[PDB]
Amino acid sequence: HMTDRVSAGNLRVARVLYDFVNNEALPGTDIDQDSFWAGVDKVVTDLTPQNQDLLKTRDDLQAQIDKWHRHRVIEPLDPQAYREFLTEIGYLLPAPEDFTITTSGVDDEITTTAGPQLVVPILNARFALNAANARWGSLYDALYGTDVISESDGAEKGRGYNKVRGDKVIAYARQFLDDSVPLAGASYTDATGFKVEDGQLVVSLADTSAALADPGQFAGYTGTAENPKSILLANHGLHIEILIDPESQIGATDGAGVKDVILESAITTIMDFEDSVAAVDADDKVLGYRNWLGLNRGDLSEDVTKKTFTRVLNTDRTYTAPHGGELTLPGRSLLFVRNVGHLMTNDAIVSDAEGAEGAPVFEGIMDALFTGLIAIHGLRSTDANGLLTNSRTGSIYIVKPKMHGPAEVAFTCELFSRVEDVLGLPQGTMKVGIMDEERRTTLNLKACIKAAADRVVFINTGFLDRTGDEIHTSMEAGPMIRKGAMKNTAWIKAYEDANVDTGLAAGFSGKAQIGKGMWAMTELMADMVEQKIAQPKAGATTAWVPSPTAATLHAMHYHKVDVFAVQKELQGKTRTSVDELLTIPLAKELAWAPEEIREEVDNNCQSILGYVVRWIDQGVGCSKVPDIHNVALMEDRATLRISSQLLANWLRHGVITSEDARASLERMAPLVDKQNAGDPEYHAMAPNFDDSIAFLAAQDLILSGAQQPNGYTEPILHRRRRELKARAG
Ligand SMILES: CC(=O)SCCNC(=O)CCNC(=O)[C@H](O)C(C)(C)COP(=O)(O)OP(=O)(O)OC[C@H]1O[C@@H](n2cnc3c(N)ncnc32)[C@H](O)[C@@H]1OP(=O)(O)O
Ligand SMILES: [Mg+2]
Repeated sequence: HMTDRVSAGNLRVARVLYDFVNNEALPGTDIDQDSFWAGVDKVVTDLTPQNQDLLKTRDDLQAQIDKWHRHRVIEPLDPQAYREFLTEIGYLLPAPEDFTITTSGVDDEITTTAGPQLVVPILNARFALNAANARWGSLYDALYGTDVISESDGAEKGRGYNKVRGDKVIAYARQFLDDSVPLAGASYTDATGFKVEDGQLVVSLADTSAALADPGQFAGYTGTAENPKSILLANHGLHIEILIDPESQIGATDGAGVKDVILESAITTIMDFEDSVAAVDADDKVLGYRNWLGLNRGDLSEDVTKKTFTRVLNTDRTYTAPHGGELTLPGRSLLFVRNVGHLMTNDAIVSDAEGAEGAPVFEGIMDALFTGLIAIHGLRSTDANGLLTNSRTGSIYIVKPKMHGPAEVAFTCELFSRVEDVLGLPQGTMKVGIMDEERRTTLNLKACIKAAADRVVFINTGFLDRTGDEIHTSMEAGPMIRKGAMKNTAWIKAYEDANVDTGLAAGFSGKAQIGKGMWAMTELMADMVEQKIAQPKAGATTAWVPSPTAATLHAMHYHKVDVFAVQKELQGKTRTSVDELLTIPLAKELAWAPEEIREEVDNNCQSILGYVVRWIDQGVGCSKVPDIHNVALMEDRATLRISSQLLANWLRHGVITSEDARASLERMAPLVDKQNAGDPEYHAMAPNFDDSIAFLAAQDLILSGAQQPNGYTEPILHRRRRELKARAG
């Protein structure tokens, strides 16, 4: 609340950020401090005009599309005229000739491994530590702790060990072992013990013994060969470890002394500066940069009271190899960082360069410079840098969200190239995970990949943002279907398949990930285990999970599905055509009964209010919010973008009135208040709605949603959160 900036060329840097970089981030990188700030100045000055121009192009194209629809209120749908219009204005560009990506220096977790990808807010060090440590997770804990095992018929969890439930957990895991690492002519249900003989696993049974059906799945062990403490296996590139301890509580109940089954699961994790965090000023950005620093130095630590212990990063895992010697496996998830996209500025730095009268600096430019600087530590194993490293191949991994078309991808790659120059890194060190989550990227996806052909390490269908962009782009065309019906549309099915087809045709298999989206129903893990197998069956080598527990459970899908075999079968197929993508999800006439309209409005208002109140009042960018059906949903800015754009579209076309929307907000706010009543830090919105900055922010997101650029929620959220911060101070 006290302005204090340091001059650095044309820049005026908030002292908290200046000091953080100079005293915490720079030492150990061998980068001269004066040269670094001179580089920040030069990059910001050189690249800001193109950043501004790209955003202006977004606005110009949207205005042209708006006008096209308004000229044709009574004309029938004409896919040909519409597509030809989008081509004529430069929205749809020609597809390049076939090509193969050339990205090299990439880690095995990305190039040749299929498995879960975790995402976590970087401002929460407790969660970030758990996420980096989620590469290895207990299957017993994940089954015991979720509804994958029913609690009915005396199988309640409690807070201790209910043996009725524990026996069901053991049985479920025995079946998983039979399915994934089968014995020759036997079931693990009949195991009485384990031994290593002549470098191969021997499983003792009731009166005989058995080998693995494929002895090559044996990867290592701990303890002695005659009485091992664990058996390490591998299947479909992922490790499985059976822990043996007949003295443990669980092992003493087990016919073979088995205590747990550990799955390698969150092979990679995205440390998120974007949609799951609330960071609106220098203080917030420094908190995130400091946690990213602790992860890359390896020394991040957090005291956790649950008793109190000190959470730290896991060491690598060591085993005796089958034929002797020492096997070392990575103990931690390979880390990406998701920077913010091209839209927002942040006043952590203001620039006077070239006419700018102290203009806040583009935040995506700052993220590339600062998260790139900090990532140098993850490449070095020294006392000055910390001994724990991230990449084993010399790369830095940045997810770049919310890009619109190939010029915007080219800009990201030029930004990374310029940052590499400032940091003294080899050209190409900074790799890019491209989110396919905006319509102008989907429709030009081949060209987007080509613009990053030597840097790209994944594409991923960010289907939630993509649905928000779908609604905003065609805002003027007519009222859209309810948001729960979007999953059944022609456009979304083509969007998912075209992503996979385009990535495979660009040579992604064996070089880069093809990824799919987040499971949002945080408590419905039985449903996740049933349904989310569709993503690996679709040829995605990774997909997003909301927690370490969900990562462990989703890992089972990669043992059931041979994703790389699926990709081989998909090669050469073109399963979609352009007019499918251009099929706007408009509602039919007389689509809804009044009660259906009411449910959609109330559900959207409840989920908006439940997310926004914690964003504005507590700076929490990701919350579990029960919807109108009492399903607990992960909410972040992308889910908010959908709900607010849908209501804005229904207002635009007179499905509801502004009075209806305000009435729904007033109806749902006290229900949100009641859901949060247990939280001692909660500030109720009701009854004085207009005195709550959080309530007013939710109202703005709806009533002014049609005016937000591409439907983005950050302009309002950032303005209102800064208002609350200044008021609370
Ligand atoms: C469309 C998109 O952009 S999706 C990508 C952005 N989405 C994300 O990043 C999802 C992040 N997930 C989260 O923040 C959480 O899972 C939430 C908010 C949904 C639920 O968490 P909460 O309501 O705070 O409490 P909950 O009891 O369910 O979980 C807390 C426990 O689970 C752990 N945990 C929960 N989520 C995560 C996570 N993403 N990563 C690591 N650990 C996690 C916590 O460390 C904690 O355990 P601990 O006591 O040992 O520290
Ligand atoms: Mg997104």
